[PDB]
Amino acid sequence: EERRRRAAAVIEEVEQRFSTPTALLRGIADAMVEEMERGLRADPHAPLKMLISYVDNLPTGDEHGLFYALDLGGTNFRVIRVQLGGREKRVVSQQYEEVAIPPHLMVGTSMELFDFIAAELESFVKTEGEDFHLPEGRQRELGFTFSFPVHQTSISSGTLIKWTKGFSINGTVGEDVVAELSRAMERQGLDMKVTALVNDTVGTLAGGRYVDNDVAAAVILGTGTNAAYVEHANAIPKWTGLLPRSGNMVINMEWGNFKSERLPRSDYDNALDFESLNPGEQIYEKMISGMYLGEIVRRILLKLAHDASLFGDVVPTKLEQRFILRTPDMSAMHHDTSHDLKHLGAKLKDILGVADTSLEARYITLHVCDLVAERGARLAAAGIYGILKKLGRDRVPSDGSQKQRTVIALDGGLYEHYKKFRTCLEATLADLLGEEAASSVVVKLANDGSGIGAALLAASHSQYA
Ligand SMILES: Nc1ncnc2c1ncn2[C@@H]1O[C@H](COP(=O)(O)OP(=O)(O)O)[C@@H](O)[C@H]1O
Ligand SMILES: OC[C@H]1O[C@@H](O)[C@H](O)[C@@H](O)[C@@H]1O
Ligand SMILES: [Mg+2]
Repeated sequence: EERRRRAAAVIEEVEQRFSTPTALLRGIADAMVEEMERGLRADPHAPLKMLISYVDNLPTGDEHGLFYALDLGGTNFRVIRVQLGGREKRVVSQQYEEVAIPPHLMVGTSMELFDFIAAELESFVKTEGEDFHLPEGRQRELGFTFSFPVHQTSISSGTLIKWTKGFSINGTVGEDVVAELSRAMERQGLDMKVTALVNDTVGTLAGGRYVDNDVAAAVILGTGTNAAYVEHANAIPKWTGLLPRSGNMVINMEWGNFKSERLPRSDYDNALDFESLNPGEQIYEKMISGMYLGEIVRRILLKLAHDASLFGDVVPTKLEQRFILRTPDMSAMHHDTSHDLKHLGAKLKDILGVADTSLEARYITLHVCDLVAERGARLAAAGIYGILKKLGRDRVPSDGSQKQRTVIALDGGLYEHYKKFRTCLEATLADLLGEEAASSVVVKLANDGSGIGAALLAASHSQYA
């Protein structure tokens, strides 16, 4: 039919707006670095907040003792505990428990959120076993990972700037996040002190360097996206105090808020942001992150189902529901290799509520997944490239000389579990770097590395007891 040429025009504008030629990706990485300079000088209306984390020393390995850690969590939260042995023994024992965050606790009362996470910590310590030991009359200490933007005022205190990725809890914005948790921990009859609070990009970087000395940055790709690196304290113009002893400082970029006119956006991105929980915010993240990838696919499939009767001569009701197509669903369809795409189609049945799909519709669906995941994974690589160019690792030494070994720790379910996304991320990064430079960059997987990373930073910041 013509219905066919109508569908072709839609897919063409998608592959036209989503187009990310390497040349454009270079300009975006350039813009990323200009925005990093902007945030470190505290330019007003800076997208990149570039927040001082007060982490001036990443873990050395001489960490010793018993420390707990709390990690929250865009979709989950975990309570961790480890007995750190020292330079030689290291981590002796380690236990953990992950709990899924109930959907209401993301949009309710902050007392409800922190009461829930503190009551799960309560029963977790109460099960403290035998290979963990706290010296007599000492107080247990907590490393707290907070995956949302926070304005830091010390290693263990900070103001919530805004909420992201699904959360919308009134009353916390502007309040100390550790004081809020501490209270809830008291309301639970629990004796614990939080000695280090850190983003989750900062936490992974800490836990990342504990097992690999060359880790220079950490990138998160889960329900949200963000990145942290180590910077030179002289390269931050808004620093006011007296420089750290190590001359280094970990910066939480909060790069999900990056916006640029070089970003390849479309009407599907405009509508998504318009109907979002935080409209206008987190523009970059809403093209990369797991919370938004499937939703972009659903909105493209919706244009096609309507302007092209792709799934029938009546748009399916389920397709009009926002966030009905989740990114792991998108992921499953994308990796279908069967000749007739029976597993993509079996997924479409559940999500659309249609009864069958044509083989052409399946192929169009598979192409939409490809275009959306590609744009996200390429732009994410362009961001990592920008970090490497901030640290001056986008190039090899001309001495000619030795080669640096630069490791970037990666964490999050999108990167860990979306295969194509992962290989497209790494291919583009190697493409963005030279063949020469790419042989010096390592993308390590440090799943949930903020859990222990926060406990390690709690160790170096003990009381001691
Ligand atoms: N199989 C998958 N394919 C694609 N994305 C996935 C998959 N599994 C999980 N994800 C993404 O990872 C996110 C979970 O990652 P995670 O790091 O564990 O938590 P957080 O929600 O804190 O970011 C999910 O929101 C989802 O968007
Ligand atoms: O989850 C990784 C990142 O996702 C972003 O949406 C949040 O603003 C960050 O606080 C977080 O570190
Ligand atoms: Mg996980």
